[PDB]
Amino acid sequence: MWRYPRNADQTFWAFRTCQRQSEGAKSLREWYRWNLPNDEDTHCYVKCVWLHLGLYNEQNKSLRVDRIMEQFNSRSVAIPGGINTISGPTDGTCKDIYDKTINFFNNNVNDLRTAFYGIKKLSDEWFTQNSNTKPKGTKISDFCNAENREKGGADCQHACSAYYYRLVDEDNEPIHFRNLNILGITDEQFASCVKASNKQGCKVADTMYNCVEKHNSQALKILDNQSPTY
Ligand SMILES: COCCOCCOCCOc1ccc(C(C)(C)CC(C)(C)C)cc1
Repeated sequence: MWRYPRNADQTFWAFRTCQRQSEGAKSLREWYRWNLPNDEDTHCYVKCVWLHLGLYNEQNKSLRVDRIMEQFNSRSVAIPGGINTISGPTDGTCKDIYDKTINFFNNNVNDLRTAFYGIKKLSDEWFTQNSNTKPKGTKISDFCNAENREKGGADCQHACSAYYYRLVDEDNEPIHFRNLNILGITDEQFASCVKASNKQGCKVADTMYNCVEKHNSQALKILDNQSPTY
């Protein structure tokens, strides 16, 4: 189950993963400077980030406004105006989620960057002060191979790696919406790994890891190679 607020590693992972899933987009460079143009790839990039931050409720097709407000409160940022526009059900499309949130973004850019660690100084400070989280510039394998982290406190083999690959969350529950298609893992294959993982504790992590690797032996290697900055 997802934890709130989101930390600077968790927000960074959401931005970077969604950028990789749209890496051929015309507007990629604009996203890097916190500009979100009105085009289809940007619409779906925005939906992806809301989802990967844990702030899109797939059951009711609505933003988790309670958790968005919690992010601001926990970061000591004033709640912005225009929350009504971002609230309520969408029709599920990227276009609708973009249209509901673009003015909220445009009208609060720097407060949003503060709340979601989108400023280099604030992110750097979080990472320096949270040394038990994988640092920027360090591979998942190298970080998780240290301090016996892969044991997960117990007898596991991939407890840390499965978390940083976002196969499981902090509760060792599978992340159901993870998209590994470009790595050669279809939605059906990933779903089968989720289903295979009544397991308990870090054994969920190990089962996810071993199942993904069985489907494609390079998929997790590619994530590890991408992992210094995701
Ligand atoms: C090389 O590293 C570049 C990393 O860039 C990370 C920053 O990402 C660019 C900004 O993209 C977004 C994506 C979504 C959003 C939304 C609209 C979802 C708002 C948010 C993040 C405050 C919830 C805002 C900016």
